Amino acid sequence: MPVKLAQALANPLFPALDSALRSGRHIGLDELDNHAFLMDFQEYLEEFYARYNVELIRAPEGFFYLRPRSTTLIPRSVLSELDMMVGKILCYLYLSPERLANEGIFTQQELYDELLTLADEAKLLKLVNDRQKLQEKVRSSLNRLRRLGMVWFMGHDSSKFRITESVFRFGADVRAGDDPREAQRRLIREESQPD
Amino acid sequence: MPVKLAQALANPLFPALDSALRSGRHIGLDELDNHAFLMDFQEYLEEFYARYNVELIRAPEGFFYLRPRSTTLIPRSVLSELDMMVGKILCYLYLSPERLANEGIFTQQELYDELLTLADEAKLLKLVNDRQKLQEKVRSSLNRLRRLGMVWFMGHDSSKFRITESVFRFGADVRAGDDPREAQRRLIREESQPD
Repeated sequence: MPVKLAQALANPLFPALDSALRSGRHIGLDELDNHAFLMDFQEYLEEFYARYNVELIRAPEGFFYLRPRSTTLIPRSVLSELDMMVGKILCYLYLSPERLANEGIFTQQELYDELLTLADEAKLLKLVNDRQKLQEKVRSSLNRLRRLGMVWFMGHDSSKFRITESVFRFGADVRAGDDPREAQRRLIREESQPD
Repeated sequence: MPVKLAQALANPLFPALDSALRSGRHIGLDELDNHAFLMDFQEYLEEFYARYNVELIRAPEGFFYLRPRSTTLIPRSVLSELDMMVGKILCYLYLSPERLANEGIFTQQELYDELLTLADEAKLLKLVNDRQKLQEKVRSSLNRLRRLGMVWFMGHDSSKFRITESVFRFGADVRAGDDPREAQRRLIREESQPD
């Protein structure tokens, strides 16, 4: 192994960040130490994690994550369909023109209201067996998406949260200067992966 | 970091064994390369894994595993109550006087029959909502206990399996030359931990 790959593994930040990565957490800018850590050693941690048949991926929006190949040595898991939907609406909220002024801060109530109007009524209701049950499930997905590094809790509660640039993993594909919000709306209808 | 801690992490065995360890798998004698690997570097891998607030523990019966402290950086999980019971009966089967001659090989049918006679009828039946349903749940626990390194599948099926010395983690405490089998019978009535 190279010398500064050893300097990375020797850093007091690595065991906490290595575990977070292996659990599927996305490391955005808001974790400056961990983010700057992966910036200076990106070339070396890529080789290290490549030995687990996973790829340390830096998305074009600056955030890091591990993406496992089919032959990963770290067991993989998937987000539920409701969790995928909530993340997709979290990114619609991130695409909103107020996001710069609000710093990505939204309420669980704002997420409820966008979720009911933006999502297809037929499919969303088949993700339960109502609406106050759907609230406690949305709160469950947001805790899962907080663990993955998609939101930060503003308080001890899921009621106020800041959305992270890592939410772009739930965003459709866009180019030129097309409005990504309509593309997001049509889209809305161990290693835990958001696929 | 020390030089031969680097020789361990550089070994082509480490990423597969490191992942298996972090998932809670118990490394017994039957994995000779991985076992001999942890034998020659035990002093150095202890220090390495101690930085995740987990303890690389070698039980008195030769097998290795990671045991997380309350402040572990690797997320922890527990076995179900039925999985704990199946493992406890797997060790009762391991304590049997035929085990040396059979090399730890038992059938899923042998595990069913010992499970019904050895376990308390009132509690075991409250682990379902019958007996062919309990068979497919026993098969599920054995697949989980195989992942943890408690048994090896003799074939592509759970029908024939070899029990590992790591099963002693489900065994009661014994000293002098007392029969451990009666102590086992009274006992019968990310990091996944068998607690």
